[PDB]
Amino acid sequence: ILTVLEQSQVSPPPDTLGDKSLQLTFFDFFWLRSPPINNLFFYELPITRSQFTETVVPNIKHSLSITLKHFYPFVGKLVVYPAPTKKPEICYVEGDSVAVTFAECNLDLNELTGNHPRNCDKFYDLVPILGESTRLSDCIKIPLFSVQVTLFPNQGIAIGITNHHCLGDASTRFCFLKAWTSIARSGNNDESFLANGTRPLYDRIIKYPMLDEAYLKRAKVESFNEDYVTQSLAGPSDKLRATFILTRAVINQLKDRVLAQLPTLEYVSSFTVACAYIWSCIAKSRNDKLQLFGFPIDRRARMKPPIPTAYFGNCVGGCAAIAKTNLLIGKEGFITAAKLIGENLHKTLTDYKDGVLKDNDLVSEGMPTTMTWVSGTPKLRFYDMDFGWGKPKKLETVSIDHNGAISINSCKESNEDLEIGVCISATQMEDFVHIFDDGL
Repeated sequence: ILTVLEQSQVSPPPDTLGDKSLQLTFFDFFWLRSPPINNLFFYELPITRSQFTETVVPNIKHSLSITLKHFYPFVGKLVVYPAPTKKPEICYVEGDSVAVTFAECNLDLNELTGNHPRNCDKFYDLVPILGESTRLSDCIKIPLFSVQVTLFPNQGIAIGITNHHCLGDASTRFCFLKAWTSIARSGNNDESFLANGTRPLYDRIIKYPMLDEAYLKRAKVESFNEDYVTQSLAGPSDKLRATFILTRAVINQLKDRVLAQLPTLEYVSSFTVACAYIWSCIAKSRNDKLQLFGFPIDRRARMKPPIPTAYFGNCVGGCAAIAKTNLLIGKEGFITAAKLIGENLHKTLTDYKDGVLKDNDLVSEGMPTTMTWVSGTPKLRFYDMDFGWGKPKKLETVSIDHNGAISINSCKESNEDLEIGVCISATQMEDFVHIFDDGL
């Protein structure tokens, strides 16, 4: 359904990069045991098999190769040592390559790029496995980045990108993809990138070794080698994937509702209101007991002192809210959700300002019967990633299927609209669609 056309390995150009390391911080160590991240970029273009083979295949290989010489960790590996004392790091060694799979899919592309419920498992063989680990005497090596480029004959192309979270955050991914696409768009040339582009900063400017040591202990690095197993998504499943739109106009209406009912709520944004609304739908859909809802925060600009945008690696925080489900249901529920999110976010941002870096409580206070964590930052415009065929028709974060997660991104006919991706069982999707639509 699924035909593998080529299994390739792509390296930086000959004689450009030597052996290189990148040292990691607690921001990176926090992700040691995370599952891989899987992202899809769908493009519409009337491409034949012969054309795909003739120009697309060599173009992908060539442009990625060039990009890799500026982004060495993308072709490196995560190396974790059993010694409690030798810290994990990213190592690139000459000879290291990125696995790039070229494939062909016989599904109708129009059945995948829509926003209505589609089987979550139809997407798994569009995203590459992270890749097998290398086990040596002194250490384990884990691939950080893999790619699949899938032809939909006469219809278009899906680019599947799988990465390890230790490689970097959304911002790092964004920086890489800007460079790669620029290099691609401009005919496999890094001239325009070197002149006008944003280059990664590898300077190790986050220096908190006591935090480093504490985060590693938490992520149990001593048993990592023995514990670590691959975590690829595989069907079959009854779950359905859908995309929900919150337009600028609807967001502003919801926001006015919040500001009018809660005139002294200290934090209200498009994003908190969107979260509030979807949180409320999830509460009505589950009809459970107690819920947690949270999302990541890019901390670069809130660090003391601030961290340049171009900083390579993770610099992410998070904010969470917990409420009884009964309090989150209905028109009033959305208001309560917005209140709680806004208060917790205000507190979290206040903490960062004061320089606070850190942050089984639930066994005591109460176990949530639903936990939801947002994958995504609407601020980063992945919808503009153009390899030369134009902007993507559809983005999907496929790794939300693994756990309590939804995706939130900007749209991209409009950067002020929001797209929310959900993968849930078929029984719940029916009601969820009505809940989301009717509440608007």
